[PDB]
Amino acid sequence: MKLSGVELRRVQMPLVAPFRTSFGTQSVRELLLLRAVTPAGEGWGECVTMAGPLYSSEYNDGAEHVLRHYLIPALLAAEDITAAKVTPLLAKFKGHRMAKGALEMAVLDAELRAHERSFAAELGSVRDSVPCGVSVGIMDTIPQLLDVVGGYLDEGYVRIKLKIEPGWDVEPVRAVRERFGDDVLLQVDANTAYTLGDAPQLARLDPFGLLLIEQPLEEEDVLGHAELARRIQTPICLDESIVSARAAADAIKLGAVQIVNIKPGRVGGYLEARRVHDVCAAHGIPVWCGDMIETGLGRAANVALASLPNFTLPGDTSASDRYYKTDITEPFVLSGGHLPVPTGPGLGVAPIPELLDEVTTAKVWIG
Amino acid sequence: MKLSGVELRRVQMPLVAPFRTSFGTQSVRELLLLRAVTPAGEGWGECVTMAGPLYSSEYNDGAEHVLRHYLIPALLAAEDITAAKVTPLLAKFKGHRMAKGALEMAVLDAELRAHERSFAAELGSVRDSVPCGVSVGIMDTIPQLLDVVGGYLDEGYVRIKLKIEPGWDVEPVRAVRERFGDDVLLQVDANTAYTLGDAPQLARLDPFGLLLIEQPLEEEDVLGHAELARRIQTPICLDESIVSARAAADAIKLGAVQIVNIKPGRVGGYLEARRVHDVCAAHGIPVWCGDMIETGLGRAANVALASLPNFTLPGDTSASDRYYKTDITEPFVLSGGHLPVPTGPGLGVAPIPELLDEVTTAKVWIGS
Amino acid sequence: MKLSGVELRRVQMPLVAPFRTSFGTQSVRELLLLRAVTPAGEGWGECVTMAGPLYSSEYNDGAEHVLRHYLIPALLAAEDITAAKVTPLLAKFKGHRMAKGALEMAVLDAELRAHERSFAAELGSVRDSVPCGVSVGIMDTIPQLLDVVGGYLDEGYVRIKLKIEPGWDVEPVRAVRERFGDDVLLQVDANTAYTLGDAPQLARLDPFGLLLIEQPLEEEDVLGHAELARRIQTPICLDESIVSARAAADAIKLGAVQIVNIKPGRVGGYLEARRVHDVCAAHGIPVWCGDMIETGLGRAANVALASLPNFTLPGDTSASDRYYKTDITEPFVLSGGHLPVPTGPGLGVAPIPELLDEVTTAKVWIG
Amino acid sequence: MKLSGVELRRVQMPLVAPFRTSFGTQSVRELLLLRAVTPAGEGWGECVTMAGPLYSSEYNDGAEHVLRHYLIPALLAAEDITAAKVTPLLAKFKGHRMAKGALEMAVLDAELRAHERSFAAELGSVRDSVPCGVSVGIMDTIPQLLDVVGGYLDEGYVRIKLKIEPGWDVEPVRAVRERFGDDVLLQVDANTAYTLGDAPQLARLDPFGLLLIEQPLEEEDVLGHAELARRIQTPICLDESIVSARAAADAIKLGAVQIVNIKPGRVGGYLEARRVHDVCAAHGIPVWCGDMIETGLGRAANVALASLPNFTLPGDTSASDRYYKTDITEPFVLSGGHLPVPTGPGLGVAPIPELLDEVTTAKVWIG
Ligand SMILES: CC(=O)N[C@@H](Cc1ccccc1)C(=O)O
Ligand SMILES: CC(=O)N[C@@H](Cc1ccccc1)C(=O)O
Ligand SMILES: CC(=O)N[C@@H](Cc1ccccc1)C(=O)O
Ligand SMILES: CC(=O)N[C@@H](Cc1ccccc1)C(=O)O
Ligand SMILES: [Mg+2]
Ligand SMILES: [Mg+2]
Ligand SMILES: [Mg+2]
Ligand SMILES: [Mg+2]
Repeated sequence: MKLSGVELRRVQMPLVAPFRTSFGTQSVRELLLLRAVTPAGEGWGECVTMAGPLYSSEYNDGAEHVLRHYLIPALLAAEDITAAKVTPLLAKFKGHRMAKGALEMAVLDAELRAHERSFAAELGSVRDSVPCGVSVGIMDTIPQLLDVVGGYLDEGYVRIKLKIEPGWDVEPVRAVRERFGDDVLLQVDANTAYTLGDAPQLARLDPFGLLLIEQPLEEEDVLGHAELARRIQTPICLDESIVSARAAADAIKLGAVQIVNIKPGRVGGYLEARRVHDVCAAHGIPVWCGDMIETGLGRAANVALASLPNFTLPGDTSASDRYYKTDITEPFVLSGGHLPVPTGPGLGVAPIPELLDEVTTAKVWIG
Repeated sequence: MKLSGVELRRVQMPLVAPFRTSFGTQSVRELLLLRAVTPAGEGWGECVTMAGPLYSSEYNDGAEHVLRHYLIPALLAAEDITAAKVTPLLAKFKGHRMAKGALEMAVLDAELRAHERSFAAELGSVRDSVPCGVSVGIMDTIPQLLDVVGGYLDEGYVRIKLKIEPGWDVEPVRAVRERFGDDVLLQVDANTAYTLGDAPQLARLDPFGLLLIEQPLEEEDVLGHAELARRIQTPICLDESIVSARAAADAIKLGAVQIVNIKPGRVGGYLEARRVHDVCAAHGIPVWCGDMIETGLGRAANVALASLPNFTLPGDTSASDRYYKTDITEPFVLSGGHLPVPTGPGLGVAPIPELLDEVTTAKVWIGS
Repeated sequence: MKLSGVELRRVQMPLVAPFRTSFGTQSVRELLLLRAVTPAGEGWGECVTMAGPLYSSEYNDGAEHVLRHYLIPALLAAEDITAAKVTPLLAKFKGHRMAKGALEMAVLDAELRAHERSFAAELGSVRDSVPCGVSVGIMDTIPQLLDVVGGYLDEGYVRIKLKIEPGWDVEPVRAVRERFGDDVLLQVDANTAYTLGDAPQLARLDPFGLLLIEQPLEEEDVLGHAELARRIQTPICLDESIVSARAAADAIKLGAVQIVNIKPGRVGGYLEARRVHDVCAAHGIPVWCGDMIETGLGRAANVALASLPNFTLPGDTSASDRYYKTDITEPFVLSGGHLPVPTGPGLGVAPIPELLDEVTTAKVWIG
Repeated sequence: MKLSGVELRRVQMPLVAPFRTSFGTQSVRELLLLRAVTPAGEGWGECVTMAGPLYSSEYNDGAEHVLRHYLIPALLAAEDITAAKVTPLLAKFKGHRMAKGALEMAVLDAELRAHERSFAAELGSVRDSVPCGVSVGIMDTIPQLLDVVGGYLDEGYVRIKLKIEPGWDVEPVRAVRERFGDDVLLQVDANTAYTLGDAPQLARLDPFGLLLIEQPLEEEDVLGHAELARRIQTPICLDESIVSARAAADAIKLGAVQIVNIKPGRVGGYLEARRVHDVCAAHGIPVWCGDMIETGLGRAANVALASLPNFTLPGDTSASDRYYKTDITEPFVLSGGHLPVPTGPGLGVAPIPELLDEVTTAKVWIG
């Protein structure tokens, strides 16, 4: 394809309830969307950056700037483009994985629409729907946490993940176990909030049968996680540290991880995400699909990815209404604890123009 | 896509010159081809078995049988099929990777034709052509070997691989180095002909600067290779042992391998092959494309596979005329030491009906 | 000490000769300078970013944005600032190490000036001058390389470093050895241009007695370097991979590095740089001081840093005129192959206001 | 700074209550103090030796002799002097770390006073007060132990350390746990009193949830401690073995230690101590500040050191009145379980001349 241009938009979508993590509290989701335009048709991408660099070094204004001044111009200057060629065309730019992933996603959506092929088919889907868990934030009190968890369990979510941080770990876990029992699939996520010195506190999670503890230590501390896995019984899962398939392989060989959370944007796109999946499967490491509170666009791509064979644990791809009263696409609706994999060409969904215009704060054409 | 049926044919194609390996001499290539038929269109697969179980346990009649009685029926019984779903549909059947790979190849060719998409685009090609080496058989004498190698070097092949076995290793290598010099890319391939007890003989290859030695020990002896790598300077490459992406990861972690030969049929198909490629790349292990003397059909798929980013050494996908006077497809022709990656839908090539009929020995229809 | 504000300036300084590396060619140095203002006085910092993200993910506009919107406001909101506290005050922001380092540098310069204390004394200097090498770019031809190298050797530089890349490695090295002999201190630097599959080409450097090969593989590939070190005789040095003292310790323990290049901006500042020095010294790993074509400001801080006890190989801190016809501070002048360690308070140099104004392209006050 | 001379004094300070360890009972603290005199002003150091070589090979008369005949003359012969240059000026003398450390401390106090800079600022303090534990000696009976511990807990000490030895380990620990409960921070210290053959006895401490067991085996037996860590659940802490940052790195790599007690005199001074802190932090090893029953002078320097970022467990820097009815400086007073980090120049404290004269037993001038 020849890329004619890309429209970049900033969108703001209010959340149904505030979402608190060890790095802070979010009440509105601000994001960047991309519309890649080729002579044949268009494709949509979604950046998973947030407003500030609190989860990783990338953030919305930074992703916008790098897309406008470096990444989109490199793609416009090439003759033929394909999604696979996006990686070597952008390889001279270090990092900026989320931005590159978004751009790749838009290119891939346009390419696959031209071949009348779904994301699911391109990625190697083996099932038509996927079981979905839910990620539950840090709360002000224990009774408020139990109400929220009970609510998600009644809606049919198959697994519960709790955000944890120092001063909110063992108690919320103990309380969820006391109230809802030992058969609920339960896990925790620290988003880098601990150090190796906290190993005795994290070992106090041992009796509760957690599936995993996700990213207890900082992003760059892979050996620290391997040392941590020698001191605790709960399996380690990595999120932030898994920036590439090579990073996954390294972490696996060092003993730092037993389960991997795959987030396509974090690894530089859906094509790298499939490679992470395949590296993990080859080492016997189960994977599950992460969530960055995406719109229906990212959600649809994630649901497709999550239908791959080594996604053997429930992902964080919850229904649209877990986060948004009104999505910009046709919404994802939970049915028997599952979401259906989209069947149309490309992502299988597209923004509803009037809904997208209501939440658009800015736009620019790069061409 | 519903599979309506598959035609299986047996083909016999005379080779331009006999091809001798440590497991014997071949003057005719006998193979199984598969034509998958769907309501929308057809796709071709090619099985890389030989007549008897000399390279691996699988062989032509065996592959034919398992395809007819187990693998094709399991696909005919499914409602919608995709090339990815072939693996879980056939997982209850142990082994038979080359047979499964052929079937997957045919399904993939048909699927991708329906989307007007090339094998290269599906697999993640980043280049439009690939540099090609050649594999050179065991000869009766040294002067005959040097003639053949000189000939391939004049045709523009960028790398030479020599078949070796006890009684034909160090001397042919020394002679090729003496006659053509130290700048030729050179490697050797034993096809499992040594044991760990031969480590001193294989260490005598050390001074010749070989890129690699391919599969010195038996298929199942991964630890033996890692022990061998501690006793010799030439990098170990595995072929027969690499049956899967998991096998590649295991061998890598054990220190048994530094470069991997990928053959899609040997690993159960092009989709597993891409996974092998990706596993290897994630560990810093270069890969190159192996060759099983395929027709233009397999050759086309191989050339597309060889255009992926971690194929950083020249493969064995030589021109059609290295093996066959006349191929059953449009032939691959060497140009500046390279072959072009096919651009059409699916494989980008298809059999020429009159040429295919001339070499068909037997045919059978399975399904409706 | 409270921070009153920070002035940020963009500067453009023409190079005396273009400088080519595996990631491209530079003829003008564009940089960000910081003037921190406190009630105790002013201090100067220098960011080592370039215009685009080619050496690392950080670049001038991105560093500027993050300093203005996140980092400088976090320091302005603090009740007490001391250079040591800058790190925990900015720890909530992920990455942006060069930006953080620049800000820390300016804070430190102001703080040390108030105490009439030099950078050298603060960092733990044990000597009054340091031996200096020179970094030599990729050239169009071999005879041009040998002319440049001969010229640096006549000026009295004690060590030669050659930029290398595929197609310019073994030949330039062989030629320098053939022309100038085996007693010249010689090393190479790839800036991440090779892969592990290139181990045979890099092993062809073995006979030439190189001090080291610097950063042959990509930034995130630590295990790859440890494998590389088992296949080649030339000691491995890391630059880009060494992002922190913790990264250094990890790389050392994994066998990935024998010598460490310390660049203070790359690790998030002079205080982390001293920690990298001390971690390396504790493991018996020599260090040397890297260079990012800094003005006299950065150069002065680097020369002080390079006077620490475990800096036992010559650094890349060349004389000012190796890069700039006219520096913005008093220039560093080579004498007997050495540069003198500055003796005044803080950095021991400051910009000459008229020279700085001539090269300033933009200025903003953040208060 | 040229050193004009040093006054060395011997001091004897009665303890409020005798303090029994596995190596014997102390009722009076005998120590060496140093007053370094430069043309600008003076600085105080404190040697942590005891009267005889029971804790380590160094003792008061030996430290005094080496200071007088080797160490102080080497510094007086040097034209240019800084605290950082003390190490290479004394490096030709093997060992005598506590003596070297005391001399470095005095030099540093004078240097920093001339720059109007606190120990805290020089070392890299990130907080203004530190939480303080207490070390409790071996008693004749269990009820006497429980009385003493209950008394320290009522005063607000945040952690209890028990001295242990064969015949006084499991029982005192069990009793403290039965009386005061599982939430008290509790650890033990053997001062080298066990052998690897006592692993079964030390494993009987496993059920009591101790933070650590400090130096169970002899000083030089690093591999023995790593073996011991495989046989017991209580984390191993080293004191006597950690004689340098390099020693710490070695012990960490061998698996011999999980937490490190830092004592500045033991490692050859406050500047080495900061290196130990930084080496440990880079390996994920928490540190805590040890106590050698110093006067207010050492105590002030320790409190500053204990305010560094990786001091994440409570130290043994108890209030002055834990040991001494009357200190020679302004006393450290516990407030809410914390001591305040001094804010003046240098140590931030100096001896009260009349109090110092009351406890001085001998004085000499070296000049
Ligand atoms: C669903 C969820 O927990 N997402 C992120 C955290 C996150 C929080 C806020 C905004 C985006 C992502 C995680 O898995 O770490
Ligand atoms: C081209 C070549 O040497 N191919 C096989 C040998 C072979 C020939 C024919 C049939 C099967 C295998 C190998 O690499 O082992
Ligand atoms: C002096 C030198 O070689 N500097 C950098 C490269 C560099 C060039 C230009 C600007 C910044 C960095 C290095 O050591 O990687
Ligand atoms: C406070 C304490 O227990 N100090 C020493 C013991 C000691 C007692 C008397 C004099 C010096 C050291 C230790 O931690 O080993
Ligand atoms: Mg997470
Ligand atoms: Mg082979
Ligand atoms: Mg460099
Ligand atoms: Mg002790």
